[PDB]
Amino acid sequence: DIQMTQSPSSLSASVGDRVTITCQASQDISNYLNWYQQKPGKAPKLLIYDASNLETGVPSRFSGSGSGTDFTFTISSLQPEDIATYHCQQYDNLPYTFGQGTKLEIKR
Amino acid sequence: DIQMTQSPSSLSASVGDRVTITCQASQDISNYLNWYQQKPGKAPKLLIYDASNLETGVPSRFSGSGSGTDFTFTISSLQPEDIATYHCQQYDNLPYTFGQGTKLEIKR
Repeated sequence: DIQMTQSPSSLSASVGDRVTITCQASQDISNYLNWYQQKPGKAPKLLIYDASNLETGVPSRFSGSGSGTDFTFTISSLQPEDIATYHCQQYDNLPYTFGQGTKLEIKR
Repeated sequence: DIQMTQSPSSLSASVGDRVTITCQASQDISNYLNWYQQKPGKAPKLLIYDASNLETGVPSRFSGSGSGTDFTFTISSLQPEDIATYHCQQYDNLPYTFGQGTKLEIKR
């Protein structure tokens, strides 16, 4: 299993701010990274399935970049509905694990 | 971490055959289970996000049952394109892991 570290593990941003989440992989997973949003009453659903590649239905306000070990997830247009916990997960080697989870808040 | 044990570790079924994959969680995760299809060169694609709940874009040929520890994933109409590795993931407790990974193969 490969460890994923999210820093910051929590972040508060105002509506319209660009969220910054970095995740580091313990082992080189290349660009094979998924990003998940987990909110209460929903399942953790991925926004991105390949570093930067958005899943169908997922708004373009979510974006990620990185290849190898450093990964950065950004929400360009943060909305109230984006209040959920974000997770980075690797898909290079099983078991796939999540990098804790970043608890996102909207500050005013 | 909750461990997701899958048996068979590889399963071969004919075209149109109803595949049955059993996954066992180490701890009762209730019906909170996702199913992914991972094939070489592609990212793990989700079929089911809540044990029996199929995701949008996913055909009704996939389905799952179970709650707690025992989970059964079934493909009612197996297609040649479904040749990949299937694995269950839990979302009741972190870290989220993935099941071993069962090979779906088509036998004749």
